[PDB]
Formats: sequence, structure tokens, C-alpha cells
Amino acid sequence: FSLGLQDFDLLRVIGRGSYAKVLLVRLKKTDRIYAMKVVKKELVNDDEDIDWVQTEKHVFEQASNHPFLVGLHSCFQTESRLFFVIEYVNGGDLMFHMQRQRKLPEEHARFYSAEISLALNYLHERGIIYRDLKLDNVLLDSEGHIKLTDYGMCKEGLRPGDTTSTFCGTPNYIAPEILRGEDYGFSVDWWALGVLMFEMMAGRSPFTEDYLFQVILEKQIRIPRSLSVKAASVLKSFLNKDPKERLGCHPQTGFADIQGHPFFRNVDWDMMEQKQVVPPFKPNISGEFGLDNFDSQFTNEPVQLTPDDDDIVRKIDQSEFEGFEYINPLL
Ligand SMILES: Nc1ncnc2c1ncn2[C@@H]1O[C@H](COP(=O)(O)OP(=O)(O)CP(=O)(O)O)[C@@H](O)[C@H]1O
Repeated sequence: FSLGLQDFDLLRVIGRGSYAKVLLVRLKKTDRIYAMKVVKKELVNDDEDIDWVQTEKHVFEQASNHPFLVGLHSCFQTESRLFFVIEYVNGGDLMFHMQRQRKLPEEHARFYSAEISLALNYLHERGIIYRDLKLDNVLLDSEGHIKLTDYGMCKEGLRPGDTTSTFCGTPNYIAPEILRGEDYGFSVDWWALGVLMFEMMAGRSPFTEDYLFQVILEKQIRIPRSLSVKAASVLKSFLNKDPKERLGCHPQTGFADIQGHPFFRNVDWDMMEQKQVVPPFKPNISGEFGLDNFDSQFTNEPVQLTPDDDDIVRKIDQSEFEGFEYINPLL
């Protein structure tokens, strides 16, 4: 019935994180290619692990169809591993891009932040706080549009006006209200976007973790002299330390406030969401599979899954993973 590992060819290793090894794969007997995230079950032990995997799967399902999120093809498992077969996104990522470009013109940062805003707003309308926005979690597709990735840290199930309390995120991007221990909502995503926009336009972060948190909480953010009034305003508005006054966070009008901000005046949001706006940069894409923009650290790895150690695998609590199988109800 459900797909399994033996329905795919492994083509290349393309990435690694703390939970997953990511490969380019191809559905046998077809030309259809996917990314495949492989998570060893021996890494899923705590409630934090279980929730991470469950959340990633549930958000992957919500993300299918939306242009700026990564779609889910299928989930399946072997005795030792969990597998997510997902949209293959091969334009690189914004961290990669910033390492090469160093600093983006305001028009470029506008384009990326507009698409990220549309992605965030869709997640928020579905009750999801993203909580993991950072340069290397914004992928570029082959044409140069953005896709948000890495969904395990999301909070899902937030009815409008709900808040949550978990201390999490990447330190450089964690919002003041999280650092203050307040319950929070979607405001933390708009703070992170502020930080990311600062990084794009200034070429540096606006800021030990202890000292970094103190800087986030107390230090005044200075806008580079060379940025326009509109950029200064959009950055200071997103980086307001009070979530009640922050851009995008005003009740009822938040997203309209972003769309109406002078920084975004030259944005046709309807065309933007239909991918009818020309990206300002076209990623390098060559050859049969366009592996140009992945670190050779991974594309040089041998294309294989590490052999199972029976002494470990026999101890896995397989009941924890019943029902993992999934196939996209759109094929
Ligand atoms: N849909 C996709 N298409 C192409 N490459 C992808 C991809 N999803 C992930 N990758 C690559 O794999 C790398 C690791 O994936 P990811 O960061 O999601 O790992 P992870 O699930 O272990 C969570 P984390 O990295 O935050 O610890 C990414 O940095 C990216 O380069």
C-alpha cells in the first residue's frame, strides 16, 4: 500500500541537521525527484522529540499547496528510521546567499521579506507560530522565490488570540517577550523577520547567550546611516521590544499594517502571492539535478544510509511510531 524506501533511488546527500540526514531521491520508474529527510528513531525518545516530529509532520501537511512553504509527498518508516519525502528546493538559502552577496539592496530585501511575510501570514491564519525564522531556514527555489523550512519548532493549534509559553528559538532571533518569560503569540515571528531584514540590509546582526539576551532586552537598536527612511521605519517597527506596539502585531489590522507600510509600497501583494513578481536574483542551476547550491560537504558524502546496529534497533519502542505513514491526499 504505502510507499517505502524501496520505491526510491538515492541520488545524493544534500544536507544534515540535528535530527535529519537529507537526500535527493527519485521515485522509481519516474523522473519525479524529491528531498527525503531521514530521522533515526533512536533520536526520538523524549516528549520534546515526539512533539518535534509530530509537529513537523502536521505542519508539512498544512504547507502543501502554499507557494512559499515546502510541500509533503509522503511519510513512511523502516525498522530504524522515519522518512519525510518532500518538495526538492535547490536554489540555496538566504544564509548561503548573504555569504556571497554580503549586503542586499533595499529592493531585494523588500522582495524576500514580502514573500516571507505572506508565508508567515498563511501559517498564522492556520493557527501556527513558526518560531524558527532565520537566514538559513529561508530556502530559495530554483527560480529565486523563498520557501520557509524546518517546521519542528512550530506551535500549532492557536485559535485567534491564543498564546503559548515555550522558551525556544535561535538565540540571535528570539523575541524580547520570550526572553521576559511572557506568554506570546504570532508577534515573535514578526520580531524575527525584523532581525532577518536588518541582516539582509545591513550585512550584520543588529546585536555568550546570556550577554546576547541582555543586548536584545536592553540595548537600543541603531539603524545604519545609509538606509532610507522607509527601511529605518520598517526595521524599528518590527524590532519594537513591546509586542503590543510591534508592526504586524496590532489586533485585527496587523497584516494590513505590514502591507500598507511605506517600505512595501511598491509591492503588488496579490501578484507576489501568485509568484508573478520577478525575483531580484536567479540562483545558479546546472546539470540534471541542479546540485549547485548545496555544500560539497554533503554532496561529497557516499550516497547511502548507515547500516543498522541491531543492538540499538531492537530496543526501539515501535509503538511510538504507529500511524506515521502518510500519502498526500492530492496524489
Ligand atoms: N526541502 C528541501 N529541499 C532541499 N534541501 C533541503 C530541504 N529541506 C532541508 N534541506 C537541506 O537539509 C538541511 C538540514 O535540514 P533541516 O535543517 O530541516 O534538518 P533537521 O530536520 O535535523 C532540523 P535542524 O537543522 O534545525 O536541527 C538544510 O539545511 C537544507 O540544506
